Amino acid sequence: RASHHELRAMFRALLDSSRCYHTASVFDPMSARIAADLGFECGILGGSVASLQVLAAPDFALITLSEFVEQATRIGRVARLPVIADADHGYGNALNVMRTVVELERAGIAALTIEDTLLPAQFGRKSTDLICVEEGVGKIRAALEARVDPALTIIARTNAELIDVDAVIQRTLAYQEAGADGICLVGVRDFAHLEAIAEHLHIPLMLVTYGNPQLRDDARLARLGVRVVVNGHAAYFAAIKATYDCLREERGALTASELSKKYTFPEEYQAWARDYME
Amino acid sequence: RASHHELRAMFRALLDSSRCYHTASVFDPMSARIAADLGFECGILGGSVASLQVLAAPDFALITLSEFVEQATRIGRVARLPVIADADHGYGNALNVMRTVVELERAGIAALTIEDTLLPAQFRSTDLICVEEGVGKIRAALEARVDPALTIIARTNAELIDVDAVIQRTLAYQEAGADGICLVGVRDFAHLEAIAEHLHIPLMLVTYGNPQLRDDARLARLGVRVVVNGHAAYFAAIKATYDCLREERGAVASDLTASELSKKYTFPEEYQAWARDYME
Amino acid sequence: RASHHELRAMFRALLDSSRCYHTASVFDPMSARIAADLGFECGILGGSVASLQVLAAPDFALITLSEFVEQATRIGRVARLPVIADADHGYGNALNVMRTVVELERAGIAALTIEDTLLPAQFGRKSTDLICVEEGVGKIRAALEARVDPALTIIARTNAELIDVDAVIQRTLAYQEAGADGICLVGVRDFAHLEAIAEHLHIPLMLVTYGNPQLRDDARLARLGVRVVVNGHAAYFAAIKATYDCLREERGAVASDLTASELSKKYTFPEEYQAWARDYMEV
Amino acid sequence: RASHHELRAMFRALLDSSRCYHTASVFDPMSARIAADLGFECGILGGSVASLQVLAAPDFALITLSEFVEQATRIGRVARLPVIADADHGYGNALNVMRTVVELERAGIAALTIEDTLLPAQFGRKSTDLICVEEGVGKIRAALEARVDPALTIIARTNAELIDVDAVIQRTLAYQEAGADGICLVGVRDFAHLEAIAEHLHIPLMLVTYGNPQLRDDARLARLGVRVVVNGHAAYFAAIKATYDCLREERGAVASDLTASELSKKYTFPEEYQAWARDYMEVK
Ligand SMILES: O=C([O-])C(=O)[O-]
Ligand SMILES: O=C([O-])C(=O)[O-]
Ligand SMILES: O=C([O-])C(=O)[O-]
Ligand SMILES: O=C([O-])C(=O)[O-]
Ligand SMILES: [Mg+2]
Ligand SMILES: [Mg+2]
Ligand SMILES: [Mg+2]
Ligand SMILES: [Mg+2]
Repeated sequence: RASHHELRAMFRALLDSSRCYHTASVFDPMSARIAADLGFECGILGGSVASLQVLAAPDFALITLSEFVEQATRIGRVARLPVIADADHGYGNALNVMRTVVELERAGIAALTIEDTLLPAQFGRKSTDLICVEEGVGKIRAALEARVDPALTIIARTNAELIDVDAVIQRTLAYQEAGADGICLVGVRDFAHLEAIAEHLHIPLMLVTYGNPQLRDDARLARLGVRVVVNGHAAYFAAIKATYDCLREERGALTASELSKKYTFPEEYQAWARDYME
Repeated sequence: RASHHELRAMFRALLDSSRCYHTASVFDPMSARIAADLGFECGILGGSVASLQVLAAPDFALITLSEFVEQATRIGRVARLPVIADADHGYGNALNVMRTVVELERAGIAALTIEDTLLPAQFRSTDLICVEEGVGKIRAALEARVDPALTIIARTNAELIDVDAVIQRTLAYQEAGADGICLVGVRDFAHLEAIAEHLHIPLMLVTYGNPQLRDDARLARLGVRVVVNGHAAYFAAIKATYDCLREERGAVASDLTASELSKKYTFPEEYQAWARDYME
Repeated sequence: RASHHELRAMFRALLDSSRCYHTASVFDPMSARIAADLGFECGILGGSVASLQVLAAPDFALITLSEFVEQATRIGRVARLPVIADADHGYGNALNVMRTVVELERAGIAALTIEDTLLPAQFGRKSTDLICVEEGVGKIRAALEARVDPALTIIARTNAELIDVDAVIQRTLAYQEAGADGICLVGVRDFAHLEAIAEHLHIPLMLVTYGNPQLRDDARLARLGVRVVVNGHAAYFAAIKATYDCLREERGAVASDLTASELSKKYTFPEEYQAWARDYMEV
Repeated sequence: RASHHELRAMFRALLDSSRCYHTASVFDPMSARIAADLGFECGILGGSVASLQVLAAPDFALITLSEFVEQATRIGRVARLPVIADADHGYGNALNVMRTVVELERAGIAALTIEDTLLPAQFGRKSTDLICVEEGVGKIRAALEARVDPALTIIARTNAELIDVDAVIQRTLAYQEAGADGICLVGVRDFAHLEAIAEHLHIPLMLVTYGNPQLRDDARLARLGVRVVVNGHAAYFAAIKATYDCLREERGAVASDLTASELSKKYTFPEEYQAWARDYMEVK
């Protein structure tokens, strides 16, 4: 019964509240139904999980925009809670970002992130790098132009592990001024790190913590402007382990995250990158 | 490194052997990779698991042929064991059948089954199309084939119709040139034995863990090469996802089995309500 | 600028005018942009043409719902005029009909037709018959239930050619009863025929005439309640002929004397599909 | 009748002959059926034409690999002549190239081109810049590794317009050494330009000429190793103009003055895409 637009209103309501919320990992229609049934307030479609499902591949931007959108569209037919799409770098330059936004808003997603990582991996650079802030600003501005339903939330994402706090403040302030509805940060260490970045932000914050034990004080998160916390996709690795255990028993022939990692053939992709990209 | 054609050769080799093999449930790339790691000889992409994956929907012919093919294509990019696709009734009449063969063969599947169930549910029951129509769908499938190593398997339902009629159909399909026969609903080694008698092509059983059919040396002797135990591996995954999120939430979780859980999130009463409302 | 919802308001606003409208054939992004630039009020995405573009195939329900929705989706990204999708039989029973509406409404189309033709062609029966009126009413009800944006127009279509006029009036009334926003008619012979049918409908009418000279009168049509007229897909066949003639001239080959419709039919390989239908679908 | 594999052998036999062949523009199943009926030896699916068909958009790498592949798949269900796919840069880095080859091969294409253009366009940087030759070699070697059917023809494409002859010579030799099956060249000026680049190649050449009148001589081209000429995608433009002409006369509008190509460009909304590039991809 909630439409794509109504789901966007619900998400905005979470953001205007004075609490933060932990996302359920929602990657397909079954998991979306599960999350809603357990009473989760919002979910997240991760780019990493889409890449496991479509391709059994590492999180290397191998999936195409169409493939990511098919995943989102399948979730959008059944989702009764608002779903955030991790939309990587927008699948190209700022013109590709427009299309990312059109496709995902139509798929029925409640909110999406665009991040300023230089993707896909560059020739010879075994470093993960960020695009210049000027490019990043144009991508956020491009995303906001492409939006049709103004209830859609556009979250600018950056990586605070890569760069120093003063560059994170600079970029995130620039994205706020560009019109971002929220700021998403990955790589934040602890509360001192967070307070330094949160100080000059007045739009809601989204945190990708991957179960960081030094960011478990939710009351403190919320009063620093954090509304959404993402801990990762254990629920997907648990499904992979279950499938394996069942088949292994049927046959008579590693943790869950190690098992999921193994089936991405990381060594094969690592050999290709060495042989063709360095 | 094995091509789509080589996997067809490997599957034919199993059918020519003296043994019968038990499929792994293979519904996506991760599962295809797990099945091969575990040493399975062949895999099976069931229409019902595609329906849960794409739609969280019951096994009601709701997925389009393109969706079903998308699932098969994703598998074909990684599969190192031959995989059988359950292709339902071939997604329409005999001319639609030719498209399903073309689509699934290109996606890289090793064998497919075409069943004579009248799908989708007619405005009735689980009926069967006439034997003449079924023969013509099989001849059409075999025509549509390009790679001759591709195995075309003709499927019928034995649970309902009397064994004469099953003997009747399956003989006609054998006559029409099918590479093998797929049987669902066989009761026991006696019932198998009857249908098996006048057949010289490989047999495939969808038993669903039927306890009365567990002798592999004996199924083989009778001409069975492939046994499909079901899709518990898929339910395990749903349960596991549910359990992890339920723990994360601090909610207090069901006492449903992996299968009752899977069925629940298929919303079967909505679909049952719509059928009663719009198709009665 | 105009959103999928605003296009639906425009289409509703046409159906509530006292005027008749002639569709442009809108089959892809470029044709949609052409048709808007020319001032057309609405377009139609025909299933026959989707089948030409996707498959080079006759109009035999060979294309999948997904393929058809992909065509609608492409159009939806550019369309500044409202577009009607010919959704054939809803790609299955009433359960499939519901998916058909969900998919096409999400694609962005302003209106869609569900017809009561028995599809795909069934075994033995060399003619193409209609589902019983009750399966028809169940289909139409399921379509309306599946709709989310109430501004989406759901149109019930039937064939006024084979079955006698009374059987027709019966079907249309039941559809109108069932809650259809409009009726679509194929194979109306003439105004005598139309008037019989128009008489006890009060919901907007749409006509697929195929150029029928007996129905050429717009003021009259509108007074009878017709709001949309589909003349066909000549603009697609013109594209086929232009591609043929350009390549023929680059090659240095002799001219063909087939017309644009003739060339388009030829490239569907109709004889091949016929041999298969005789070989595999007749006793 | 001809399988995807059989089509590749037919393509290879063109390459092995002593003649140059002119592609038909083949962008969907009806056009593939037309080209075959007319007796064309081979066809070409242009990425530019895919962008017009899927998006009504200019050739700006806006189409996804999945969209390109769907176009190529439609064609592959009916093609009776070998079709070359213009695969742009492989839709990302060398690892994306692998997937490009996988998808188009399975689609049933006879041959594909991978170009060393830096794509998509860079924030301010320059839309026609090339990647370094080392990255180009890695992309070519990745395509060749990704190939399953050995009959598939893999062509390394470069742009001779803006870089110097010695640089084209360097890149083409290195793609030849990397094992490319052919070399495709866009932006060749004339026979002297061509002769310099052709001189140290021994694999078949493909030329994208865009009607360049300084390169019209089949015998003379074939003697330099040219096997395939792509003259452009006029046949698509003609199909657009025909649709325009038909609806406009249906409407009662005045006849258009614009050529087929002018009218096709108009409906890509070039000014809109240009304004967006200005506003979002240039320093403020
Ligand atoms: O890709 C992911 O899973 C993410 O960034 O959350
Ligand atoms: O649908 C299924 O899962 C089957 O028949 O194996
Ligand atoms: O398919 C068509 O073109 C129609 O029914 O209008
Ligand atoms: O894109 C094109 O049309 C080409 O590169 O030939
Ligand atoms: Mg991610
Ligand atoms: Mg099944
Ligand atoms: Mg139609
Ligand atoms: Mg190109």
